[PDB]
Amino acid sequence: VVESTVQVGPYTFEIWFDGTATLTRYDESLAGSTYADIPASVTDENGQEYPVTVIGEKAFEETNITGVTVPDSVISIGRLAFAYCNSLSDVKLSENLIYINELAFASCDALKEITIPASVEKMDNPFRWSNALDTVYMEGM
Amino acid sequence: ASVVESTVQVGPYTFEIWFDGTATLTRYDESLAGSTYADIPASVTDENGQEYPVTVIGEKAFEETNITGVTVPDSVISIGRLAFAYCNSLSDVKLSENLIYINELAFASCDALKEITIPASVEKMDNPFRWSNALDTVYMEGM
Amino acid sequence: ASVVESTVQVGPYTFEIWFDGTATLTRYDESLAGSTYADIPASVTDENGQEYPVTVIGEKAFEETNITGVTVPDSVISIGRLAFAYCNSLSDVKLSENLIYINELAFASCDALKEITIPASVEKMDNPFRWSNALDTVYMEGM
Amino acid sequence: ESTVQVGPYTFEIWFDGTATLTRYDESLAGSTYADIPASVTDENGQEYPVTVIGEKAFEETNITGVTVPDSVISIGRLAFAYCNSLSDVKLSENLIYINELAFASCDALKEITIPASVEKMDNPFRWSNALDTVYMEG
Ligand SMILES: [Mg+2]
Ligand SMILES: [Mg+2]
Ligand SMILES: [Mg+2]
Repeated sequence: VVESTVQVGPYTFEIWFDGTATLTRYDESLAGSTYADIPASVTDENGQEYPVTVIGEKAFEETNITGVTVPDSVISIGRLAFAYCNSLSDVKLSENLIYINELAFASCDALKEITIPASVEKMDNPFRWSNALDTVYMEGM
Repeated sequence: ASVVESTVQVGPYTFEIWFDGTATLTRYDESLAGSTYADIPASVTDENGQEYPVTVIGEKAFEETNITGVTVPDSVISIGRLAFAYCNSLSDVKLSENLIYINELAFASCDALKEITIPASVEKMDNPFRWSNALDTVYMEGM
Repeated sequence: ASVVESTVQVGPYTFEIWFDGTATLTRYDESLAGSTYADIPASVTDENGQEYPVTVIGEKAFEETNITGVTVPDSVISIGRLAFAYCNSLSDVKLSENLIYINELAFASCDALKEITIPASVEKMDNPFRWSNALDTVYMEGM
Repeated sequence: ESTVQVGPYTFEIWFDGTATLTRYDESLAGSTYADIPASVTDENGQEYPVTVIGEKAFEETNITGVTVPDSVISIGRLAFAYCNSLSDVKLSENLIYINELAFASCDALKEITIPASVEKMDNPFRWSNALDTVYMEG
């Protein structure tokens, strides 16, 4: 169950009963740049800190981002999280990511390269994401 | 970077042994196989009894064959271009730790292939699953 | 270039009426439907009783719905972006005989769609079937 | 006798009086433009319409453009597969069937026009990573 919704600049987060946060929406009209440096934590109205463990379903859908850092607090990237981000060319994934859900980078056709962290256990076939993604690299543990 | 020293036939498998001391699986001949499961040998012996590791699955080695399953042994470092392409009955692929490279379209248009597990040793993949309809999910082996 | 005159609800269907005298189907609400077959009306009546043709299936109108089949009536000229995307039970699509354009990803990631018949009137399609990997064959009436 | 060579083109001639283009040999071609002949003649001067582009006929060749003449009824499986420089395909007009992966990995192909005669084809969006739009001629 959602405990509260917190807005941090262009980011909307939902805080759950289990003490984790999901990044539910990126609002490009509120962003200071096209590089999304996603925070690893979010603080509620009472000063309690929660880790950002999930990039929610369609959170960045159809946004103008050119680059993104997914912090090491994130365990899962949701379905269509970065779908139709037509200018997205630089994706930094971090060691602790376990799951990359279906079509997480659907039609990110400016994405030419991606490196998968050693921690990833299950992902959607990454070659479905971008028409320009010829090769996928895997980080060694 | 090398030259073929000898060609060896082991049942349905053709191997080329290179002067660098490694062997490439160049062809799978269906008509000589005992079953549709390809249990690829990790090594091949030449006419003088010398043993060589099978380090590469050659380009198109299993192209359009009737295989239902395959074990790629721990001796293999790379899987060549279209090595298992258009294998419409292939549903079970065992990759082993030591594989580094999966070349372009290596498992292309394999319509019965629904999943694959990638070993922790794999460093690079050139779109090996293009046109393989049911290949949604990729699992990754931990170290 | 037009403006929305009014919005009309007809069972599970939401329509926008434009000043050019046409209607766009903007949303399909699963919870208001009597069945999983979407028999889209060819016309819609506004609050003053005026009938208008349904000429467009709007962007994402049926996105992620439970529909198993759809009839796109002969009044429809264009199917919008992602109009039927992610409809994983959709297997039967009857398209409009006046359909001219099928916009980008209109039938994307529809994993149960195995075939489609394209009407002779269609002039242009912007990759409508991306990620619908069971969609092998496309039929046309021909000569 | 049942095989005819016309420059870079090999044709197999059938009992039913039709011909299949079985192979394109780029080392024998005068250019990278494959203007496929609509007919082929045997040693006795009998003319055979070219009705089929055979399976893998142009596989991995250097062609930059192709005209498939109005005599062709079917394009075979992987006929133009891995033709990495192919950017212009003219289909004519009598074509009925386009078999599986006829233009597989023809990733320099940005648009294609499908003739009104085509009745059944492999999804053309599978062929090229650069093919955003398919046009249908009336
Ligand atoms: Mg197939
Ligand atoms: Mg790994
Ligand atoms: Mg799917």
